[PDB]
Amino acid sequence: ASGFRKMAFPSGKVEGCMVQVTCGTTTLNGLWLDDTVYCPRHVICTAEDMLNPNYEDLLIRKSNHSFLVQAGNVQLRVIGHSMQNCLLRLKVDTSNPKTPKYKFVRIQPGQTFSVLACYNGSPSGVYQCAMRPNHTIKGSFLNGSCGSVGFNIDYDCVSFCYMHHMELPTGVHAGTDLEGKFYGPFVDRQTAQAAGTDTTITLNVLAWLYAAVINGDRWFLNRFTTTLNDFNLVAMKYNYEPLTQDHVDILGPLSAQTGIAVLDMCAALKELLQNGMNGRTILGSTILEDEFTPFDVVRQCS
Amino acid sequence: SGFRKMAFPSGKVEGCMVQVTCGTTTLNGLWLDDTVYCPRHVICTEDMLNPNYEDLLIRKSNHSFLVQAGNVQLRVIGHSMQNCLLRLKVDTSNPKTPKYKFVRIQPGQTFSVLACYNGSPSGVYQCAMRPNHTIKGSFLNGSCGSVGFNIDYCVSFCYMHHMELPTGVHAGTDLEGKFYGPFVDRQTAQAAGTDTTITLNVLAWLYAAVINGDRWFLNRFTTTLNDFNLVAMKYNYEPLTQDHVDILGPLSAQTGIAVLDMCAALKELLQNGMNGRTILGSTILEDEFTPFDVVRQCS
Ligand SMILES: C[C@@H](NC(=O)[C@H](Cc1ccccc1)NC(=O)OCc1ccccc1)C(=O)CCO
Ligand SMILES: C[C@@H](NC(=O)[C@H](Cc1ccccc1)NC(=O)OCc1ccccc1)C(=O)CCO
Repeated sequence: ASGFRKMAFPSGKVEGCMVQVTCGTTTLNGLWLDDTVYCPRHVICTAEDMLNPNYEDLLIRKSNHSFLVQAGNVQLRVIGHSMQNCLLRLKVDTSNPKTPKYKFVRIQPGQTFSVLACYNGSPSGVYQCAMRPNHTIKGSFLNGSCGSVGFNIDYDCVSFCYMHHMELPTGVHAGTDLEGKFYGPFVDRQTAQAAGTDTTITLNVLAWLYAAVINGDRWFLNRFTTTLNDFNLVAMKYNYEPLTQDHVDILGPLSAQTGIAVLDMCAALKELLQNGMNGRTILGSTILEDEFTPFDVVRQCS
Repeated sequence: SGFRKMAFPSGKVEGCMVQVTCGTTTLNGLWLDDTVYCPRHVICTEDMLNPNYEDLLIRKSNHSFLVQAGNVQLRVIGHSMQNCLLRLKVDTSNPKTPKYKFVRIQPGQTFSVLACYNGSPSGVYQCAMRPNHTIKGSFLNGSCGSVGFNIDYCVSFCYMHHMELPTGVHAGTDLEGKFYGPFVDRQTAQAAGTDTTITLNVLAWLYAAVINGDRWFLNRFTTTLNDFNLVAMKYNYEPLTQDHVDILGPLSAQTGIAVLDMCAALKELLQNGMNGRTILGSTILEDEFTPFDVVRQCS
């Protein structure tokens, strides 16, 4: 066993759910599960509308015939519509036989998921990312990628956690869950909203340092330990998220796999933050990586 | 602003992965039409010190191979060896067979790997064939037979995984069963040679940066190819050839920045570092995006 990669879930179960939704001159992606298509509600909006849209008002002026849904080049007739928070739910007259076992999950900041980038209902690529502490994603989404989704897979069950809606002024991305509720304080209208202060996901950096040790990188270890409190006093000065006992407990399995006490790994991290990596690498990286969860590491190394 | 290395969507390949078990050895196979392709060392144990594969395969019958496609057993009705692969004929043509071709990839080129265990896909990631004919993968026990691929409109299979080398990098074959590099499927002293940075791809990534609006590193100067190679080779970069300069033609056209002018920018970056700044959000020069990747993503 060797190597460590930013790995995404295989995307096939999600590929079979992607469709195109068109309303007026706006086209974006939808998610087709059973007899329902989910997509961002701003598909119904004019540029003037975006604006200061009242979505109940804009929606009541649609019918079913206002929505063109296509799987490939085959139209799916819309037989009903409704809004749920910032999503539209379109009922179509055919069921998708490729619908996987699935659920809708609202993820927490710091958690990771795979994104299937799509344009015009066609999968383009797949990548793994993390939900930042500030509820943005550092994604890769070009014009027309709205409605692309984020997901995890436990065996044969797909947990959908993200649907893409917008790009913020800093070039980061924002998004709803599959109940249409935004992650973070963002709204689907044209206003001067901005990504909040972000932090490094400490739990994930510690996970990745465990990954390095599993992979044979130990140069950053030392003979010291720390208390949680003393660690946080240091880490917080470097814009790291405060580390809690729950996070310490989460790292349990990896500490037992490697035989390095969590607080001894925290001591290593403290040293790296204070002294840097002059100019060495960990798992080939020159920076401390924070987009692998403890669970991610356990999965990839076990 | 917002660049990610992406893998191809893996669904077309997932539909082709099966489990192949021969005795106590299980690995993955690729089921296309009525043939399953897998590493020939599925028939091996100790054998791996000096395997006479012909002889070992003499003592197997079709019945020796258990192939499992999800919950279904595919009856093996024929078997043969082709270079370092077994080809098992099965009684069922894969209903999920995509349009496909087998290609042999060149050093520096990229592909997506679908990591599989027990015939079940577990993850997908993008990687490059290193100049030393290895890949820097992530593979656990049981991953043998996992495949690498690109998709164009058509799935081009380019890699099948066979082994881990002493430094933790990975070696495998094309889909005709010929190894990339000098490696052999037996237990030797074999080791990866020294590797270099993939200059062509670093240049590609700098063009990507420019296309995306990150252009602080550009200057008003140029270099000859030879003078660039004198400098770059000191930093363990692959020598740049006139063929590589041509491959960057479309990106150079698109941006209006001559290749040798971009080489002048890279030379300054190598000789002076980034002085704090980042390129495409990175603090290092990325070498696993090809010119074709850049074009594909930025369209
Ligand atoms: C349907 C399309 N939606 C947009 O363009 C959204 C609509 C919107 C949502 C919420 C608040 C304001 C505006 N606009 C939006 O994200 O505006 C900024 C932007 C920056 C960079 C690239 C593209 C766009 C897409 O497919 C966007 C994908 O980039
Ligand atoms: C069936 C399995 N194959 C192996 O273990 C192959 C068999 C082999 C192929 C070619 C030459 C010699 C030996 N062995 C192999 O890769 O040995 C090197 C190694 C393995 C594990 C940890 C460290 C080093 C796999 O699933 C390979 C994936 O790990």
